[PDB]
Amino acid sequence: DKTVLDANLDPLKGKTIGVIGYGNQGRVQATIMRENGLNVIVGNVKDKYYELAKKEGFEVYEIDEAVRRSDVALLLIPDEVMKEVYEKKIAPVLQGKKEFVLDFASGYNVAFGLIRPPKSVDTIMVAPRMVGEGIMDLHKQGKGYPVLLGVKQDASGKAWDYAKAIAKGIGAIPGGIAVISSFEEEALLDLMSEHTWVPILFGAIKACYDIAVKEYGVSPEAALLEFYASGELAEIARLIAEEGIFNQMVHHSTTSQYGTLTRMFKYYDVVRRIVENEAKYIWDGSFAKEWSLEQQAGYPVFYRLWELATQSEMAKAEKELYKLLGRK
Amino acid sequence: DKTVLDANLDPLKGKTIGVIGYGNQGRVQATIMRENGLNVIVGNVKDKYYELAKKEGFEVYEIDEAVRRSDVALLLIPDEVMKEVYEKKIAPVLQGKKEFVLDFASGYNVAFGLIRPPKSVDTIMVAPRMVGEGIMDLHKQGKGYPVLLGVKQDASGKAWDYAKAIAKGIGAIPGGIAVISSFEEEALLDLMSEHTWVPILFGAIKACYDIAVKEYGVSPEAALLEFYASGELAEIARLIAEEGIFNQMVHHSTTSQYGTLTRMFKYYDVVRRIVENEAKYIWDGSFAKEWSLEQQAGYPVFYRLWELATQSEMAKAEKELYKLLGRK
Amino acid sequence: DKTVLDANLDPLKGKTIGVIGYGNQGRVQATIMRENGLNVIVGNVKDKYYELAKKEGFEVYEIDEAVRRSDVALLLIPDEVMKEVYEKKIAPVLQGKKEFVLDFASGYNVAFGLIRPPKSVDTIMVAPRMVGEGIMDLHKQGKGYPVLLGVKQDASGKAWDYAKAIAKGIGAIPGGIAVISSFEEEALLDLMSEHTWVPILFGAIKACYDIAVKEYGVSPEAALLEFYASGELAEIARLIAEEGIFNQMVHHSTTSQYGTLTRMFKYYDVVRRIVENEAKYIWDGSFAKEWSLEQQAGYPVFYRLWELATQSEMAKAEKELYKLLGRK
Amino acid sequence: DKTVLDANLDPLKGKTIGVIGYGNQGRVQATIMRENGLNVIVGNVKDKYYELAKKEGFEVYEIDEAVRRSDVALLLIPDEVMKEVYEKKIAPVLQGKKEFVLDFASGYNVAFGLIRPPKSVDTIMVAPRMVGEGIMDLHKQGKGYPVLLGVKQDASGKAWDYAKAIAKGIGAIPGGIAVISSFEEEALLDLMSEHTWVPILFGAIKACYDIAVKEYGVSPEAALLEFYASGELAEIARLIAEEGIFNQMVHHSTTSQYGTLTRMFKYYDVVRRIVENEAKYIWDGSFAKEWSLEQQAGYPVFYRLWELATQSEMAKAEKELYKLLGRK
Ligand SMILES: NC(=O)C1=CN([C@@H]2O[C@H](COP(=O)(O)OP(=O)(O)OC[C@H]3O[C@@H](n4cnc5c(N)ncnc54)[C@H](O)[C@@H]3O)[C@@H](O)[C@H]2O)C=CC1
Ligand SMILES: NC(=O)C1=CN([C@@H]2O[C@H](COP(=O)(O)OP(=O)(O)OC[C@H]3O[C@@H](n4cnc5c(N)ncnc54)[C@H](O)[C@@H]3O)[C@@H](O)[C@H]2O)C=CC1
Ligand SMILES: NC(=O)C1=CN([C@@H]2O[C@H](COP(=O)(O)OP(=O)(O)OC[C@H]3O[C@@H](n4cnc5c(N)ncnc54)[C@H](O)[C@@H]3O)[C@@H](O)[C@H]2O)C=CC1
Ligand SMILES: O=C(O)C1(C(=O)O)CC1
Ligand SMILES: O=C(O)C1(C(=O)O)CC1
Ligand SMILES: O=C(O)C1(C(=O)O)CC1
Ligand SMILES: O=C(O)C1(C(=O)O)CC1
Ligand SMILES: [Mg+2]
Ligand SMILES: [Mg+2]
Ligand SMILES: [Mg+2]
Ligand SMILES: [Mg+2]
Ligand SMILES: [Mg+2]
Ligand SMILES: [Mg+2]
Ligand SMILES: [Mg+2]
Ligand SMILES: [Mg+2]
Repeated sequence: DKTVLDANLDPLKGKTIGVIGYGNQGRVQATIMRENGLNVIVGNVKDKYYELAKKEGFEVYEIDEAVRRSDVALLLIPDEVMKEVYEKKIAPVLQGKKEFVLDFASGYNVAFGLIRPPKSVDTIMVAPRMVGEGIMDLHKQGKGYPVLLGVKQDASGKAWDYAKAIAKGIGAIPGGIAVISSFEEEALLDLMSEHTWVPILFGAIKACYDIAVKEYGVSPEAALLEFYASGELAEIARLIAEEGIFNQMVHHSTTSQYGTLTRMFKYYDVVRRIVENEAKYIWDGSFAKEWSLEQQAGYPVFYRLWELATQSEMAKAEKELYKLLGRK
Repeated sequence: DKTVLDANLDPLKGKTIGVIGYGNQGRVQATIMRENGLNVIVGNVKDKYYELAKKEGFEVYEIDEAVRRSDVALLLIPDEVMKEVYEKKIAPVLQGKKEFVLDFASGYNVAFGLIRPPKSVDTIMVAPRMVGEGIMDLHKQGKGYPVLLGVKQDASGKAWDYAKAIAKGIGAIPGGIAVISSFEEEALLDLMSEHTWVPILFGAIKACYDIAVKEYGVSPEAALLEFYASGELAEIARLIAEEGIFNQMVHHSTTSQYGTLTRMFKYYDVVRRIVENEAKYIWDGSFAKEWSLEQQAGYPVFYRLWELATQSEMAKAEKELYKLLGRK
Repeated sequence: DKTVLDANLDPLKGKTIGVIGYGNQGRVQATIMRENGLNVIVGNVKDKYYELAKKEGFEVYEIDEAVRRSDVALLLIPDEVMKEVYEKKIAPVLQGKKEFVLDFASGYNVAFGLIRPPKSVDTIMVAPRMVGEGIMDLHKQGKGYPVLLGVKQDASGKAWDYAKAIAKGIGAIPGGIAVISSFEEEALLDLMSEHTWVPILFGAIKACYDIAVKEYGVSPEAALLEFYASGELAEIARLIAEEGIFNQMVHHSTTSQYGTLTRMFKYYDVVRRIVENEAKYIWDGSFAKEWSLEQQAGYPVFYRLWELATQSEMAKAEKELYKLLGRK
Repeated sequence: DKTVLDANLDPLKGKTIGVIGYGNQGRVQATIMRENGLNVIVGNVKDKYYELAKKEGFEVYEIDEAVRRSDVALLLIPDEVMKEVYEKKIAPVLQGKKEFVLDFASGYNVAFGLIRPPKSVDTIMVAPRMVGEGIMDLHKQGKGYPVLLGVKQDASGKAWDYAKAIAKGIGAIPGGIAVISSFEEEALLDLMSEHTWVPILFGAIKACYDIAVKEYGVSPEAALLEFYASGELAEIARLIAEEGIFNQMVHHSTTSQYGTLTRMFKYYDVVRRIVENEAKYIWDGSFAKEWSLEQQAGYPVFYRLWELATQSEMAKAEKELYKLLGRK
């Protein structure tokens, strides 16, 4: 199938590589690659992270100076401002090149056209799904992790083998796997989650609390303990990742199984409608517009919501409680 | 009636004129006027068009330098960015004047207040309805073409005679006609079309294709031939422009006449509702806001839609076919 | 694929052919075929067209006399009355034959069962999509045109090779193409257009006019100029036929592109519903019934609608105007 | 105003006139005109009416023979079959003429295009509103009556003076009046009544009966007496025609006035909607189609409804009663 379990490491040996950033990924992938036998460099904003980067023994010039030396570049930096940075400090230099290759972590800014490099650069993606620390929590085990790969532009007939070259350049396969996928799919996915089941879950919890308290005379403490103040959810998620989502439930009681299944098959249509709406909203590019404007206005809504959430009853009760249990 | 079939040419003889741009209109109208016995100049961004302009024998200074010399100016340039250009490079100079006159092709930026020149300048419009090449395709015939005229500000009691002076300064009347109309009407009209019957037409065609294929076992080729791959529509539009929209249908079969008329009178209310909605959306200024913001965000939606349209089935089939017929 | 770019001319050489009519197609296809090296004849109502036909040097007997001599027949005549004519003057003669072949331009009368020849005749279709004059406008260029082919009944195991034989007998391939398709598809298509996007377009235009005038108090002249009195639509249709429907819009302004695309994707569902309704109405045979009855009653509705359309405001204004521009 | 109170009698003196029919109008208008000093003739189906016509001293040839002799013709015959009769026995003869004039009582068959005489005949209407006997009930009083006039085609520049000539040729003005009006208006009106307030009235009466009987234990006799078996309605209608519709109610009780007015203003919208629907149904020509087909099928619905109405309870009770009162 489309999967790839291992590949070559040929095109990247003999060239220099441009690593932009020393954050979570940047540091991890960069240390990995240096340890994989390649000549690499770093570009970074000269701050605490730069201290740490030069600390770990990576020569770090300015951004553009790392792009002039390298024939490849990895932009391991945020999604919200990368645009301007590319416009000012990277586009000129890049125009000062002929054969180049650029790879990202996320496809947001590219899939939606906020960044359109020239046709003189093969354009690709390599994206994992962790938060980042798990990857050292796997590398010290000699394992490998799974990732997504994409190609946006090929001016060399070699974008894909460069893709797998990079892949093995970061220690994913062999040991994990590597999926090939457009930029579009990656963004669509990373957003659907952030828009569909996470917020639904949180709202459902909040509603259960509010109801139980204001309509059946219950104590906040008990509600919090039942719903999320206990690590129940964590164990469930672990068992899911290990055994399977459904096979997991065998370790539960029959009553739980019955209720869960019935209600699941009973509410599947509603959430389906919701998911359709949101995925459509995304495929078109509307959310990108919304978010970019919200940046351009001063993050007001962001602010007010961050306020309301914390000033809710549930949060205050959680505060009193976590204090009681010593949890910070 | 409000029409005007010919007028004078007095106020423009003895003055200099400022022509901003050498594109489609700029070149045509400018060559026309030079050939109409006037002293004119050109302002242009120094690029290929500037090469062509100085090629055809028009002294072309910088924009502001053409405004300092001229007592009139014609801004024959786009609608999406003209704002900034006026703010930086034209407003100062114009402030360095007392009696001036400015005329545009479109009323978008003025009707909605994105450009507010001083009360020391008579403000007007002169707009034709072609794409531009038809106008030489008429001038070499010695004909004249129809246009729209408007006045936004009059500080001379002469805005209108300047209007008709310009009109005859471009070779429209005598030979065509000249309508007088606010900036607002022009914009309203140029937008209603672009929002109402064009997109409806395209969507209807697309839907006919999709249906015929996916629900009655038809070949893409036949559908494309029937609907638009044939030049039927072109001949129909020509006959419309020549004889009249309805009188045109006499050259059709009775069956076609019957079905067309019945269905037309059957669906008139729906589209009427739609048109009402859109015209209202415009009269208020909302669309201008939408579009300006979409510029300020990075044209994401534009991008995604341009993608989806081309990646549709109909387009791919059209590709294979046009290839077969040799059509580029 | 199903297409055919060229084929043989064997079965038609050595036989006589029956051409019924000398109208648009009849004359064109007949002259073409005579010029393609075949023995042909004509049948016609003895009137002006008969004068013109015998003028151009085609021996023209009575209809039935041309069917007795020919082993093939092409019924190149209307769709509304052909029934009776076949019942009286053609069915008897045809019954006086054993091996025969009949081909039409349109599949209306056959697809719906208004004409059911015997099982002793291979039944087929050959239909182009022009209005007819374009085909000489292509033949004098030595080109070829596209057409649709169908087979309703085969009593010879040769209906298809007869089909392609005829095809090349009229000068379509090589130079154009030839699609194979049931009678049903042809009728369905020729009707969907006449019921879906043509009338919608006209109604939308009419509504735009009415609104702009009676709501914003604009001048009729300007509205007419913007919407259809200008040949804008013609150039657009030409560019469509040449480049492609979407690629066409590159020659427009970004504003137009944006509005058009958004609104297109915004109204696709409505027109889809409409098209579904009408196509269903057709597939069943209801429209044929409606139309046949309307013939049998005296064309009242036809009359009243032809009246209302012309007595509308838009038409009167168009009259005054076209008069002004010299357009007949 | 548009009214006409008297006019000339010039164009009809010196010519012959063609009177088709000797029914209600035919006899009345014909006798009137003969008595008005003109040379006239009659055409009639040779039956009892022909006996009566030749009885009263009118030479009566065959239809076509009366059209060959006359330069004018009046078609004073029904609306349901006149079509065929004109097609067979009148159109040929008429084609055997150059300057002719044709006038009707009703505009049904013309307004809807079921009859389209040549452009060599001025086409007009003259229609009264009685049932016909009232007109002698006025002529023996030396009065005059009101009528409607229309012109469909004028090939003489004299259609209107011929109109008024005819008008005075039948004894309407002076003494009554004469309104000018298209064929369309006449048909629209004569139908609206027959579709809107007559049937509504009858249905309301029927419903009142049914309700009163089946839901409040009332005797049929009393209901019939109250609603219509009494001549109340007749006196009311007379007073309406004499004094005015509203001024009429002064002769009623205050209670009646109050209830009537309140309920009238309370139900005006509903019936308005209904009337709109029906008038629209007519303006388009649909009803003509419906009726013509119902003729072509065998008058089934007509039959079944004529049955149901008479086999209703109300009718049987009316039978028993009218028998009791001696009313036939
Ligand atoms: N746990 C996470 O946050 C993960 C992030 N990603 C994606 O990877 C990229 C970010 O990953 P990380 O950098 O490791 O996490 P991070 O959010 O801590 O990024 C910090 C890095 O961004 C650079 N940076 C920040 N502001 C800058 C500025 N104004 N100018 C120049 N450089 C600036 C800094 O060099 C810094 O090292 C994004 O594309 C993100 O969508 C994907 C998987 C998980
Ligand atoms: N076919 C069409 O596009 C027609 C356009 N109009 C209107 O006329 C005006 C445009 O007419 P055209 O110039 O002939 O079409 P265009 O799209 O070819 O405009 C090109 C001209 O714009 C100037 N220009 C472009 N970018 C510039 C920049 N950054 N800075 C300075 N100058 C720049 C250039 O001098 C160039 O000559 C607009 O108001 C438009 O709405 C009206 C009728 C038809
Ligand atoms: N140009 C068009 O309108 C198109 C029409 N078609 C189809 O082709 C056929 C008609 O094409 P054309 O004849 O070229 O156009 P047409 O509509 O001008 O047909 C005129 C021909 O019909 C014959 N005709 C008319 N009335 C007759 C009668 N009472 N009795 C005997 N013959 C009579 C005449 O011989 C005359 O030559 C139809 O099936 C039509 O649906 C297909 C493509 C384009
Ligand atoms: O909510 C609980 O604690 C569970 C139960 O079955 O009682 C395990 C699911
Ligand atoms: O769609 C067609 O080709 C037309 C027909 O009447 O068949 C001309 C309209
Ligand atoms: O962009 C514009 O202004 C167009 C017009 O309506 O004239 C070409 C589409
Ligand atoms: O129905 C009646 O008899 C009337 C009354 O007022 O009682 C005259 C109207
Ligand atoms: Mg994310
Ligand atoms: Mg994620
Ligand atoms: Mg526009
Ligand atoms: Mg326009
Ligand atoms: Mg057709
Ligand atoms: Mg067609
Ligand atoms: Mg009547
Ligand atoms: Mg009446």
